[PDB]
Amino acid sequence: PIVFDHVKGAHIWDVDGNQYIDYVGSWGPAIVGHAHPEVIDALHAALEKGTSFGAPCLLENILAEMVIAAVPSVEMVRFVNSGTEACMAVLRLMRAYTQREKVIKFEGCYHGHAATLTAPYNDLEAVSRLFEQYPNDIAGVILEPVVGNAGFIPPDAGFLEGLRELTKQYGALLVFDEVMTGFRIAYGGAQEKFGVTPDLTTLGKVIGGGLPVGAYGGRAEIMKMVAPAGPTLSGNPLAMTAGIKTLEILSRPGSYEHLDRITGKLVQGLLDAAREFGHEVCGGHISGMFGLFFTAGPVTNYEQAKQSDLKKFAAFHRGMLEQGIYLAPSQFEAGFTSLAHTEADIERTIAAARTVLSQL
Amino acid sequence: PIVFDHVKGAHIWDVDGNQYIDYVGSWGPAIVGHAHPEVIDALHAALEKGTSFGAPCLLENILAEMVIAAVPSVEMVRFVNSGTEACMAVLRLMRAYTQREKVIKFEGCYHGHAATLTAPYNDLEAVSRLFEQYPNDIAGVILEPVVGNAGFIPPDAGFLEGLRELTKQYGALLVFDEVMTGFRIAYGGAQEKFGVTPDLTTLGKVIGGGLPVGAYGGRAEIMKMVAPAGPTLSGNPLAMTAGIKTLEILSRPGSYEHLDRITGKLVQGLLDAAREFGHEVCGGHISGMFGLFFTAGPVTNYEQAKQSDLKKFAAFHRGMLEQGIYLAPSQFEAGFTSLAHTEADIERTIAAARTVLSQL
Ligand SMILES: *Cc1c(COP(=O)(O)O)cnc(C)c1O
Ligand SMILES: *Cc1c(COP(=O)(O)O)cnc(C)c1O
Repeated sequence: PIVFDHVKGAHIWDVDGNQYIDYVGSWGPAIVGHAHPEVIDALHAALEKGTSFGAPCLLENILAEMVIAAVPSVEMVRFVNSGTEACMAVLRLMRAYTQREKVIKFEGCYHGHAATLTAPYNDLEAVSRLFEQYPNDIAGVILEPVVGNAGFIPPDAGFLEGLRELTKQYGALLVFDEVMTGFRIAYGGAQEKFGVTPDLTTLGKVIGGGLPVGAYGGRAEIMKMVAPAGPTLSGNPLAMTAGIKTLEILSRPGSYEHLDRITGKLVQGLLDAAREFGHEVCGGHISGMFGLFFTAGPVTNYEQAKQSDLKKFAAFHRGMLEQGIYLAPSQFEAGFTSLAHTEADIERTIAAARTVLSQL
Repeated sequence: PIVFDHVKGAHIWDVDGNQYIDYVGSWGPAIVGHAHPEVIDALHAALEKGTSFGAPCLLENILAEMVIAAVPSVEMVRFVNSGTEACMAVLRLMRAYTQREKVIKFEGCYHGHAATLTAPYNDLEAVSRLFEQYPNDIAGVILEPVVGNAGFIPPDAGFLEGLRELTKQYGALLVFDEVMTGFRIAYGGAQEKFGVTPDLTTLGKVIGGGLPVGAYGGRAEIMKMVAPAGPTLSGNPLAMTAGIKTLEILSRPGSYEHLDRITGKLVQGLLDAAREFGHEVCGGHISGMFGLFFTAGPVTNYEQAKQSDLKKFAAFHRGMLEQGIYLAPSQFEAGFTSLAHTEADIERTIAAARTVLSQL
């Protein structure tokens, strides 16, 4: 039951007056730090033109071109109200485009809240088998290119390259869900970082600068199908104003190198500190996204993540909270660093970690 | 393709510099007028504490108690991210509570985007029959107490009283969806205005003051079931800040009388002006919610609404746009007036209407 008062930079203050160091980021968006002054200013201005329109505005476009420019696969993009909604648009789209019904998801992936086949994450064979069996009926494969909702699970070597081989081979689409990895893993998203291009991509979190928003885009020939007649829902103007400022900041020199730096230090420290006291653990980070499981693992999929000792985590979590550190409450949510986080912030976090871990 | 620049009061300005009179309200929320200065101020302040927390805050409570106080059925309330989400929470809830699976919806109703039975709106018999047939398996009946997404269709005499008779009679719940009618039809919502109390209610639009938000509430014994274990999703703090200010304004003397006044004048004018030129039409308003169908009707249900001459409406709509009036583009969306609308605003709207209608 922890109740916030305000947040700013890499910190959070609660109703009792406790300051913490944030490793949640409002669950993704806060990549340039909470209450960034330039964003806040942009908003004070925008605010005076209306919190909400219900119809489109020029901001949509400015953002759109920033997005198209930043993400490879994206040649055309559409904005909606949430990432969930974007994932739904994108599923309707795969199907209309391919004129096929079945879609492949991975167990552990989260895209919001038989025509579905699932497989386990990082399992290139199981997928291949689903195609061998439904050669003409898979519209596509949708996934988080880096998993953040089953803990933090990166893609194995060749996994995404494999997904792009099969989809091509069977005339099916490769859809990436980058609501979370978008602009976080890299400016170009995970697609750009791993140099694999899907046919469609979903976007959100960061691009709303902390306000709710979503987007879907990809190859033009596909997106053209989103036309007047099959298949009020436009981008909130404040959300766009914040999205635009946020990306501007991110595209300055040093951003992504900074995230990598602190997050490596952080994950590594955490890993050192647990093993400093005989705990079996493993984890990692990519850019500003990270995780640590209480198992030796490693974890390449959800059933493996479910190996984690939840009683330890619970304890660690509660311990870290008293040490002035705010980590996601579940072992199955990944962590996030921001551009506000300082190397000093990270050491304190490690200190905390050691203090806490040397008592379980 | 009409693109907004800014909105304020009862007006909208587009990217070409055209001012219009708004009868959309950002599809519901803008009841006290676009960009209300007191709301805007409240937001400038709130803004500086963070656009988004991801966790709860005191504002949730302040709003909650304002809501409980305002809506009868609501003894306990929970906030979520959208009205859609609230409708989903509420459907999970009906079912857990009753330990039954089937739910009754009406054809024409919209609650966002066999365990479902439908009936036609205002059809008290068809419902009764569904119970006679599934006596022990209806969790409840969910409806818009006033319909705004099939055009504007109010409840017939005895309809809601009938729904409250049957639900009781068969141990099933009566759920009102007041995402739209909430605080618009009356401060207490349509439930309070028609003096019928459901077991559960959903809320949104207005209570987010133009930012996205949702809520569900009702009898305490039911809500207690929303507990730690079956069945990040908290209210955005800006949304709450705006919701709170918005209701404060609404609870000042004169608000709802003002809405009734202008909207009657408006609907009536529109009706007079069409018939002034031999068009078959009908419609009405309740408080700041109204509609006009191009059929003689009357319309008590969706199939009846579907009688409307869409080619006329289309023409009227396009005509009104050139006359500086902004009505919802579909015959099947209801209209909305705001506290900013002036009697002058309404006459101009009628003038427009006459000019336009005397040319089809
Ligand atoms: C949170 C999340 C979503 C859901 O998006 P909302 O903006 O919360 O609707 C979708 N995909 C991923 C990968 C997410 O993390
Ligand atoms: C728009 C609307 C909803 C959907 O709520 P969102 O806030 O748009 O998710 C639900 N019920 C009614 C009656 C609505 O008008």
